[PDB]
Amino acid sequence: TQDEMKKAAGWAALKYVEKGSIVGVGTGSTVNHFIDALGTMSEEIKGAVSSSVASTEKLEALGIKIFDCNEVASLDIYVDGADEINADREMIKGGGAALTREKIVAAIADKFICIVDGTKAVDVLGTFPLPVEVIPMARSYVARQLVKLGGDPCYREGVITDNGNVILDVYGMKITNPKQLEDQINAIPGVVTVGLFAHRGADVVITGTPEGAKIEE
Amino acid sequence: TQDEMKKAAGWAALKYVEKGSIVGVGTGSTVNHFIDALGTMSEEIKGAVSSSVASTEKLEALGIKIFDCNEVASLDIYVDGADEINADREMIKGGGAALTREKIVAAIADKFICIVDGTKAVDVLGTFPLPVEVIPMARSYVARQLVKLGGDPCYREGVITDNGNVILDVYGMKITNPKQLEDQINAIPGVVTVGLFAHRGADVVITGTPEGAKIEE
Ligand SMILES: O=P(O)(O)OCC1OC(O)C(O)C1O
Ligand SMILES: O=P(O)(O)OCC1OC(O)C(O)C1O
Repeated sequence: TQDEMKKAAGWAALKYVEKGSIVGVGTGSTVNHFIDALGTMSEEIKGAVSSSVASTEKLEALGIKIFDCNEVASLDIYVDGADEINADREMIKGGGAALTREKIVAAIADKFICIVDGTKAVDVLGTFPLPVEVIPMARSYVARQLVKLGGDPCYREGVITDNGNVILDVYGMKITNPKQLEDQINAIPGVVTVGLFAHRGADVVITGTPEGAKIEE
Repeated sequence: TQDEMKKAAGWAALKYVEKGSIVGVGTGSTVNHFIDALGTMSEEIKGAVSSSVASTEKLEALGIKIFDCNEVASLDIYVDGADEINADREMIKGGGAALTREKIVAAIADKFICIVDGTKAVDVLGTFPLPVEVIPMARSYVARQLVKLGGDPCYREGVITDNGNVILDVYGMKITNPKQLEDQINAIPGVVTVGLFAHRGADVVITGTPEGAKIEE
């Protein structure tokens, strides 16, 4: 879409931010606009936890104390974009970010504010490929089992996660039953994390549309 | 129960391997003895996959070609033991060995052959601690989720797996639906693997008795 639309929705996520708390912050262009909002709130919060390398650096551009996940028993909210989001507020995430890091911070937070532009909502999940983080020794075997589920897994060659794991991006599933899909893949030895955000979806969906932020809750 | 029982047991699995093929090898007192068996008919064996450093190196000094999981579609068999195994042939594995490679080598293998001493048959799994491998940034999270499930998880402090993750050994559990708890465990974000082989269990169960080994095909 446009960055003026990303902007709005990012700015709208600041409403949900409780005076004097540690804030869960994801990564990305829409997310960076939210961070600007928070910079207007550096003194009236405790800190911030981040699932992003770049996000951590910007939070430390406004003087916000970072915590790591092992330091808090909970977050109030975690604000992040998505790659694809359905009417059921289940997401495909982690296509261009730290999948594992994002799912952990997300499961630990109380509310999950999804801030998006016009182009993230889909009818059915799956055209945007599903990222699957895997133990390298299990890649082939996990690839076979995904072909078994109706996908076309593609080895994201050239890279590894910080964990030192590989990524299979799975093209060409029509993901009608996302809670059940995440069980199946979750069920596969070798599999570290699947980017299906279906069991813990968005609690609020804050979209940015040619006429402002529109919030769903 | 005894180191001769182990040895009668790991030798008795020897009858399960064939010519020109590739063997799955675990680790443990009792597989050693099977590794001790495997050498004698090394010439007819294409070579081996294993899930353990010690076995690998012992098979190597034997002139047994090692393969990796990325080279194969399948393995006729996996010989390994267990920490616990129930009447339903479900096992607690990886208190003692490399949880992730075992669960992975077992998944590529058609037939799992559990070689065991008097100490391994339980009726209800859970006395021997249940290993769960966990991305470190998630350790307390996954641990709060483990409590909910009637669990007392205990960080195995001072060590990590080859990839940099921690271990949580869960005590106090009465595990009567294993496939369920595995389901549930594979399902916390930050979990990497769980020491429940419940979906995929022991096909053959090889114990140690006083004279020969009881076997159960
Ligand atoms: O050339 P590209 O793919 O548009 O790269 C720039 C951007 O990368 C992103 O994740 C963006 O949201 C974005 O605008
Ligand atoms: O009695 P524990 O504490 O389970 O440890 C002994 C052993 O457990 C195993 O799986 C073995 O192969 C083995 O020798």
